[PDB]
Amino acid sequence: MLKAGVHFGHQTRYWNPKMKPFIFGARNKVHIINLEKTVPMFNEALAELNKIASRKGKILFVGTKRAASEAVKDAALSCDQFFVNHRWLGGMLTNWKTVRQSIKRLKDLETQS
RNA sequence: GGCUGUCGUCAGCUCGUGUUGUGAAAUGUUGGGUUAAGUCCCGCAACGAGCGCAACCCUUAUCCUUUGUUGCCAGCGGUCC
Repeated sequence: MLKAGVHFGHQTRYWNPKMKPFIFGARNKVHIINLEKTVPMFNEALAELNKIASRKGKILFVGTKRAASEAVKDAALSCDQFFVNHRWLGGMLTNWKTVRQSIKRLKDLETQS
């Protein structure tokens, strides 16, 4: 009756030992996420996303998977929100100058082409 | 000084910002390939930028437009041809 969270996790042994309280139990050579522990973060995530949207905060969609990287563009422009695609290599959030230059000049030259 | 040859029209040389490092410094500037090329894709803590490479300059090849002389003679005339 809950939302998504009827999965079973993806790991055989390569577990970070900081997932001490978030694993429901290991079995059949696969570690299982605490599906039942999916209740709270829904509530807070909604609360702070609503709070940031009160003054219309922006959120970045990121992903580098063969199926999910496009599967976030839909979630971006459905709510007309910021996103990236495959292959986002670091050095722009900290390196603001080069990314600002790149985006403005490159889209302006696309308009100018 | 100026000017010149030189490796060598070889392809490398560095910088801004980031990041990492107490730090000198490293990164960038890496593998696969690829190009004539640090030429470019792919994965990459780096993105970019500068001189670099190409191209922009000159010449050549096809065609067209304009002008037709001292240049040409397809058509016409006879020709001191």
